Amino acid sequence: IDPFEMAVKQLERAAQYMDISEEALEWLKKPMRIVEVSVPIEMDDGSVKVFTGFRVQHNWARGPTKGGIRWHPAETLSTVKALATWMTWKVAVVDLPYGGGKGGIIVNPKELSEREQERLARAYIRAVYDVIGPWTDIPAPDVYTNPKIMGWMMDEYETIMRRKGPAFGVITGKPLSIGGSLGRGTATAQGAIFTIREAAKALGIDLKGKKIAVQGYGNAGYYTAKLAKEQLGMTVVAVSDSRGGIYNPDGLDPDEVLKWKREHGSVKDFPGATNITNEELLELEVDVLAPAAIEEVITEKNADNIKAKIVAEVANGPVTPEADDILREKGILQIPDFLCNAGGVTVSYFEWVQNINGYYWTEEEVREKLDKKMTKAFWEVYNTHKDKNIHMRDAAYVVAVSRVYQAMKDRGWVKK
Ligand SMILES: N[C@@H](CCC(=O)O)C(=O)O
Repeated sequence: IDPFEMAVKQLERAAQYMDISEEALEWLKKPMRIVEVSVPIEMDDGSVKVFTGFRVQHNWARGPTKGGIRWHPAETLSTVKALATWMTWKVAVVDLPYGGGKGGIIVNPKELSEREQERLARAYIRAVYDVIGPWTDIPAPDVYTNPKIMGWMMDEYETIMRRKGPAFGVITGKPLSIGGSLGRGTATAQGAIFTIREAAKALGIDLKGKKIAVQGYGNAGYYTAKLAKEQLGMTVVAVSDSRGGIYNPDGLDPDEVLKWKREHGSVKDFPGATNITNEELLELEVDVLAPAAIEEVITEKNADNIKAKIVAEVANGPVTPEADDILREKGILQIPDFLCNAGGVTVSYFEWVQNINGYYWTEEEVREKLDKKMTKAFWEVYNTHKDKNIHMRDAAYVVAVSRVYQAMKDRGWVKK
């Protein structure tokens, strides 16, 4: 099972639901540019090691491509291509003037020192400089990359560019000291919370006082639970990590659970709470369930047991298509993954706008703009869901691919 083949299959199953020409589909099934480079760095012991780096630009009909950089030992070209393809639809569904992009280096950064990490970031920029830029390709943080590496990459790009333009805007997720944007740390969770609120409004539910269960307690899951409790007024009854789950009918305080996890490395054995595991955690009687962890967690094995009225897929592809079916005929509103967690890329777009313009916004302005963007995206996807009587993930694919196809036709790339 190849990641890129899965992405192409999903695109074809989507195209089954819309009027798109075969030449446009063939165009969309292939990345428009793939760059594979050697990334040589000098190790701390004095030797030179060469790493493999990627930069895939799937499509740029709608504007400059956008996508993060992953530093993973299991990184492959096919994974980067699939993620760039998904980034295209992610920026299209939330209506950004972006295409799809993705980069990566096959490296285990946990065994690299800080100096070696900086050398790796600078060497990656020196290798891929010719295909990136503020108006060509804007990288961002991803798995095992963080704002510190983003700042190193921006500095190297500015050094090569000789400060002839907005070098701050070449890469997003930067520290606030150098062109960073406010509200970027809790972007994904804020977008997920906005989508959950709109979904509840669509379903006729006032979320104040009902239960939410969150799986995965990284930055996405923890902030999802926290913002749910404050903004949506819901009760957080269950959380879990890479070890096990903790459940409390009376409600868990996300700050205390985060303190527990930091102190002991796991959320397990939290005071006044029943210790459980992920598999039985997935089926608590809650109004909202937010899987925010590893992929492929809801499957036909346990899809029928799911009892959440709203499922918000913060993670990337937590739900299999079959589970999508059973969840649909069960009567449950699923927020598609690349619509639910599109808040991060939206706030990255806001950061890029601030960098390009040279004028920086406040927390309130970023928050309000993100609210409007995410509300509009959710409502367009839901209206397509109603009108075409398709699954809501298929509606998200219809919206995104329709936008990209229109942009491609407008440029004259495809004549039909
Ligand atoms: N990668 C995150 C969610 C997606 C994102 O951060 O964009 C996770 O697996 O929890």
